[PDB]
Amino acid sequence: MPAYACQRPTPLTHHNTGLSEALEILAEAAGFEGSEGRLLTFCRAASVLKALPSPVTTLSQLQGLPHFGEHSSRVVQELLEHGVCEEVERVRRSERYQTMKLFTQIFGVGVKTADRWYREGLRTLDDLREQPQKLTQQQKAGLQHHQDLSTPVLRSDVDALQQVVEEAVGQALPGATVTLTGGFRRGKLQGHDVDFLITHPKEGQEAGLLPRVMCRLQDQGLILYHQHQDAFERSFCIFRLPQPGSWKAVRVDLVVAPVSQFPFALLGWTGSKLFARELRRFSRKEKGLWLNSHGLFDPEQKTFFQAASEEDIFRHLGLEYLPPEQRNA
DNA sequence: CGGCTTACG
DNA sequence: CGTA
DNA sequence: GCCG
Ligand SMILES: Nc1nc2c(ncn2[C@H]2C[C@H](O)[C@@H](COP(=O)(O)NP(=O)(O)OP(=O)(O)O)O2)c(=O)[nH]1
Ligand SMILES: [Mg+2]
Ligand SMILES: [Mg+2]
Ligand SMILES: [Mg+2]
Repeated sequence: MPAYACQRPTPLTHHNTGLSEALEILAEAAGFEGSEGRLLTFCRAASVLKALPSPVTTLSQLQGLPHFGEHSSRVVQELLEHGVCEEVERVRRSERYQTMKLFTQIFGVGVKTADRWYREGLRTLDDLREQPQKLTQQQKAGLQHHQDLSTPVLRSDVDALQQVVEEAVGQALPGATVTLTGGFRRGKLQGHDVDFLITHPKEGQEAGLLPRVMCRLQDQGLILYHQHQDAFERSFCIFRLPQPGSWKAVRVDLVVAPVSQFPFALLGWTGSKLFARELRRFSRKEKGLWLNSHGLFDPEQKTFFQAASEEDIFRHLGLEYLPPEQRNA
């Protein structure tokens, strides 16, 4: 079992679901307290279990596994012996964890903002609604749409959304393409949003595209919120999506990349977020190359690797290729 | 011990 | 600060 | 919290 998540296949569904879910609670709680190192270790340990070929049934099976030390092994031991880990349960029911989870789930609210509100005594969404002077326009939109945004997006929703985005993209720039990325590209059957990557086969033609796309979507009445309701290339918006007799708000992410960068953007925005983070860490620490969603840089030669495909990038990094369905770290 | 992310909005 |  |  290699130490980096990008060195092993991680399928969407696996054989250690309960154990990984417990470790991810602790990871989440570490992030609520600002402990990014502990968050990473618990995230990485959970990911190791997702990559295992069978269930962990005894402690000895944790021997030699990367990112399992005293703390994560004790968590697994208690789940194996009693079905529950007291630390995890204490976190689950704590007022701090529940409120930080509630607040950070709001679109436009991160850990710093949620922590400030918590310290001021706020605890519920209605607490926030009563203090609208505390809220950015983005957070007001996240708060008003919170109930719809907490409803999982379904794979059936995704196809209708992609068609309306493609229609607006095609008017904005004939020949531009829309590629589904994020969790649905990794095979997820539901998600918190829908992620699209847009490009054009003629390098440079994608410049200035996303303002034109957003203006067309907004004119069609499909945009409930976006940051530009000047030049921009990413939009994190809220879409109006049809439903039986009505509609629901859905988060949609749109990203534009030139075709030269498209493989790097596709790799970055397909995720998972831990997979991509580990891939960039592997690139820097093990290969001495700087990877991001725009390219792959050799700091010694001061040169960028050209890539025509994700397969190119895995090869540049000396990694076996993983299809998106195996990037569910 | 140092290290653990990234550009863009 | 937020996207996260 | 764990790795190197
Ligand atoms: N660097 C970084 N990139 C991130 C982060 N979160 C997301 N991204 C970028 C990089 C990710 O690869 C990309 C897509 O992640 P989502 O759409 O946020 N989530 P997914 O589709 O996996 O699932 P679902 O939507 O169902 O929750 O967004 C983060 O914390 N950090
Ligand atoms: Mg997504
Ligand atoms: Mg997204
Ligand atoms: Mg230390």
